[PDB]
Amino acid sequence: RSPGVFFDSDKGKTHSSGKVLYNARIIPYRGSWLDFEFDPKDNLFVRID
DNA sequence: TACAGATCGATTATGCCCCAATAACCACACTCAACCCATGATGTTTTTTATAATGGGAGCTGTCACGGATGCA
Repeated sequence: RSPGVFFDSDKGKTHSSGKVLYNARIIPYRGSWLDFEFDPKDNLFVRID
């Protein structure tokens, strides 16, 4: 997978609602990784590694 | 005149003293280990060092996706 920024989605992970949870992803060539995530309550969350 | 026997003289038997090997039984012996006791060379362990030194992450891990509990807040 090439270094850069990629965006993804979820297809039925949250069975309670069935919403689509988009997320962003930063993967450098070397170094720590950065992720941006949504929630069913529509809130932004981050994750490192 | 025809027909008999009769003793010299030879192969066969049977046994054993020796004896030229036969075997067990007893006598004395050197050489080669085996273990030990040192001498010493090699090995192994302990001790100390006084300018000053005062908080790593070591390479993460790279990302699957079910279910069943589960411990909370």
